[PDB]
Amino acid sequence: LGKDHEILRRRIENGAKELWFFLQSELKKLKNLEGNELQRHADEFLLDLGHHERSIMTDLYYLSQTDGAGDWREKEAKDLTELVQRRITYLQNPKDCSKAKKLVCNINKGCGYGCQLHHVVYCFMIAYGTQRTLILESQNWRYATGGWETVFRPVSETCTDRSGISTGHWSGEVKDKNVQVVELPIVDSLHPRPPYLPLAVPEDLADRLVRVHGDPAVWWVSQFVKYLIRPQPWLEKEIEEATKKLGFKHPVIGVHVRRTDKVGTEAAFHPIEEYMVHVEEHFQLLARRMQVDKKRVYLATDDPSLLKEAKTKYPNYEFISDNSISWSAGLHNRYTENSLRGVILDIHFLSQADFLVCTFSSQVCRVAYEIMQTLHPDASANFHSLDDIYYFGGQNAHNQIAIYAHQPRTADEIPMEPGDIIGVAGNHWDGYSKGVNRKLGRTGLYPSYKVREKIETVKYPTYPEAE
Amino acid sequence: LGKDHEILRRRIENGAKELWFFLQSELKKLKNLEGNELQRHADEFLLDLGHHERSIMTDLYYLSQTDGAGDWREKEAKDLTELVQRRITYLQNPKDCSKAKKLVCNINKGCGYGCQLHHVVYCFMIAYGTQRTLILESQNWRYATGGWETVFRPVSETCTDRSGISTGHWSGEVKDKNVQVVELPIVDSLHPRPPYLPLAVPEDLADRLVRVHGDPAVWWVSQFVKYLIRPQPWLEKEIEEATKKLGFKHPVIGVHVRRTDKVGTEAAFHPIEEYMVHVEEHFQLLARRMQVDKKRVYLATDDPSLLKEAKTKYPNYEFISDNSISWSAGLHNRYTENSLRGVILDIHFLSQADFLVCTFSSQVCRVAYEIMQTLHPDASANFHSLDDIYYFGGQNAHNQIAIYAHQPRTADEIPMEPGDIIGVAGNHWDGYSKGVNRKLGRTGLYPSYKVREKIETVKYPTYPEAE
Ligand SMILES: CC(=O)N[C@@H]1[C@@H](O)[C@H](O[C@@H]2O[C@H](CO[C@H]3O[C@H](CO)[C@@H](O)[C@H](O)[C@@H]3O)[C@@H](O)[C@H](O[C@H]3O[C@H](CO)[C@@H](O)[C@H](O)[C@@H]3O[C@@H]3O[C@H](CO)[C@@H](O)[C@H](O)[C@H]3NC(C)=O)[C@@H]2O)[C@@H](CO)O[C@H]1O
Ligand SMILES: Nc1nc2c(ncn2[C@@H]2O[C@H](COP(=O)(O)OP(=O)(O)O)[C@@H](O)[C@H]2O)c(=O)[nH]1
Ligand SMILES: Nc1nc2c(ncn2[C@@H]2O[C@H](COP(=O)(O)OP(=O)(O)O)[C@@H](O)[C@H]2O)c(=O)[nH]1
Repeated sequence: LGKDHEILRRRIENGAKELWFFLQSELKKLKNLEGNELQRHADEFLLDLGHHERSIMTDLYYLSQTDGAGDWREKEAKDLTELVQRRITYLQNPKDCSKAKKLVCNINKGCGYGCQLHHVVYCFMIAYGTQRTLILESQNWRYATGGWETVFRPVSETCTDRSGISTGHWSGEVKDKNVQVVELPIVDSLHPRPPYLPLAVPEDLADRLVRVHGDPAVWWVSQFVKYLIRPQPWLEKEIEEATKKLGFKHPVIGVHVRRTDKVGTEAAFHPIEEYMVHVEEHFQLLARRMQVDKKRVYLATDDPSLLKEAKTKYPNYEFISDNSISWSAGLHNRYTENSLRGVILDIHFLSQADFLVCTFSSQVCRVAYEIMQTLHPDASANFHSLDDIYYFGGQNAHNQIAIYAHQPRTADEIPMEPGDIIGVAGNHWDGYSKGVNRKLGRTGLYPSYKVREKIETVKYPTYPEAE
Repeated sequence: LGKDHEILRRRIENGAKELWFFLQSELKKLKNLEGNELQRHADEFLLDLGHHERSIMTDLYYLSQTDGAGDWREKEAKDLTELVQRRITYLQNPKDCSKAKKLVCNINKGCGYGCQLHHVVYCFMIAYGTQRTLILESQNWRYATGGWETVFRPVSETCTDRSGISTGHWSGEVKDKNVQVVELPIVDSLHPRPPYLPLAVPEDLADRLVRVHGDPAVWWVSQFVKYLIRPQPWLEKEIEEATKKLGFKHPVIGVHVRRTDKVGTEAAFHPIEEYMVHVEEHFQLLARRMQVDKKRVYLATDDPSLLKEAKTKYPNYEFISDNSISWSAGLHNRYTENSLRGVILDIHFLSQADFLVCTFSSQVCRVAYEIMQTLHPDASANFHSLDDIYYFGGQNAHNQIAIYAHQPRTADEIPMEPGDIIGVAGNHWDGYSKGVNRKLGRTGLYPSYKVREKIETVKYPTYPEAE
């Protein structure tokens, strides 16, 4: 056993104890306070708690690194990426294009870019599970009528032709076993649904993945995103240039303020302070472990009036942003090639950030979060969403398992017994989550710490000839 | 890397987050409450926090065990114990008694048993550091005129004769290099003081000790206590007998309520509820990890009237206590052979307990704490003292090092910069400790989590001839 590992574990153990002493002590005093005097000490209480908590969280990070834990996790996460990408490449490049089995996907989903991109990932996962090579029809793309290869490398190097001796619409893996080319519709109307869907992970990879990653469902998704967004040489250049011109350097926290048409339809308005309290909170955390030259925030928004307001309210923050891209995100100009390349860059610099604050209700932020997973080993915790937790549009039921019994204090809370299956709908970022105890058919609130993630696996193809 | 280790590490990391979310949420609500409504929600808050906190502490225990950590820690602590015990035996048993160098200790220190026993340990440790065999003059012992061998095996099997060609009082290890027999006074008057004192640990053992133990200073002390309290055969039997007769079985929490003459002179009165709130708290922690048939408490006190009061107020508790021993511990009868074996037995069963609640100001509880260290690997945390932190009467200055900067909010608090040496005076068990910033000569309070234990080492004999 490692000496540093033991010293850290004990320091974490003690930090929780001294925190518990501190909580009981100050709360006992708080019960005897009123009005103005109450609020001052309550605020001072929260101030001391923040540092105390971040001190514990810092040691928890150090524990995830000592005695080669960081080095090993980096190596193992590398092999998993290499392994999966190896299989996808093998699958995508058959020797004979005319005789390979193909699954056709059309990009023109009536929605934004992130929603459109996730439809392709959804297509890619099924083709992987069904041992079919992906053919992507991308003409008349609303962001770039030229097609997919306007910005990204083609999904295949040997088989982009869609021909085949038998073609039909999707009817199931078994029924379509003798159809060479299968046309896949969008997931919103898919019938029947196959097992090769989120949030399930490959049977053969689950054990290795959980050992490494804190949310293996996103990593499995991210591997298909990594492959898709292989840039054209000119796109790779534009990224490198924008990086230099914007002064993009670490440490930097990415922020995505989605507004315009999202407000009122799929999400709500969120003031700049709502995002920034978590940025400053995380910057305080980083300062506990490293020298912070400047507090950098890469702002990505479809509200161009925001950047000036952000600079004013936060003078000690260097905001890295391309305000002309924010204008390209406008509604009248959204579906053009220039706006497409703008959001691609915004997502890129968002994913490169050391931390990501946003609303996960927006498809835009979810992509940057997923791409972030391909850049670090187990980057699953490096975010804070203002509303929704992570999901994937069209996923199978996200389920948790109750580990501690809960008795409802109000009618808004549901009771839980250990073993009960809880269908989670989100986290309220206040200690409680909302869901339904499937056992009782009751929907309500419950303590977030009293449940546990139920990881699902699916018997995927392992593509051993890819080695 | 171990799979369970990572799952636990992630759970602990997340559990702290959800606690922080829970804290910020509920505290914001409390700022708008007064009087009865405030205290109701505040007390309900504390209840949720208690369970929430203990869940994290449970995971920390599970983390200290997975992937062979328990087996390895036990083996390494076994080797350390065996090694030290191996070395002590060699020192105490020279072939030629008349020619061996000896350190003579007189047991009749004007104080209680724990203080008297600790005086011998103080004597024993110096004899170890100076490569002298310990000679213990124990006749006219206030507890047993027969001497040390009334209850315990003699410290030596070959050399208990104090004869020697040269004898003199303590003047320092260097000056006494050619004095065969050196008479050691009590630590309260020792001049000059040698380095072989608490809380310093042997140089050659520090690396293995820190890897295993959370407070190696106590473990080093316990090794000399373990050797000393080897029981005479009649005592060894009675120990086994008392176990059966009392129904002593695990799980059990030991409690030591020292009163009578201690109040007003060296400590204060403490109600039974003061002890019992921590028992119930720790039993709830144990209940999270094991089946608890009955809540067992081994009560040890010199107040025999207490057991009735304790049984009354806590009907669902099984109180294991020998009320006649509490009576034998009475003031008029305290210094007799029967009372001696009573406190020896109380200390024994206290050390056997899974947890220890008491006042560390009493020498009695400190012994039970020290003996506990010889029964488990790193049993240093299985306690809660109502007043003093652990100390050893006559120790060199207990020092800590500030690791986080503190700015005084009041005048009662001291400022701290990282690296500052803080001479600690105690822990208030409320988030704050009391001490002196040696750098500034300022004494006051400071957050307990912002400091770190400064471990001290001292070149001690390796005693290779023993292996
Ligand atoms: C050889 C032998 O056994 N000598 C005993 C002698 O040591 C006892 O004195 C007590 O020693 C402890 C420990 O002292 C060490 O650590 C101290 C930390 O400051 C150093 O200053 C010192 O040099 C040693 O390294 C002291 O903590 C005790 O003082 C506490 O209790 C007395 C009352 O008896 C009180 O007046 C003091 O102010 C102090 O109070 C404690 O303070 C802490 C923090 O504020 C509280 O959490 C805790 O509740 C308080 N405890 C109590 C009991 O009030 C002693 O000086 C001596 C015991 O009387 O017996 C000798 O045999
Ligand atoms: N460049 C840029 N474009 C954005 C930003 N926010 C929204 N947009 C545009 O608005 C579209 C929103 O569509 P979508 O990706 O499906 O995600 P949604 O926010 O959940 O509707 C994006 O595709 C962009 O074209 C932003 O921060 N930067
Ligand atoms: N059997 C028994 N004796 C006790 C107990 N508490 C105190 N005594 C007696 O009181 C003495 C106190 O002396 P000492 O060990 O130096 O510790 P201190 O006076 O509490 O600091 C002990 O040695 C016992 O003889 C107890 O709980 N059980």
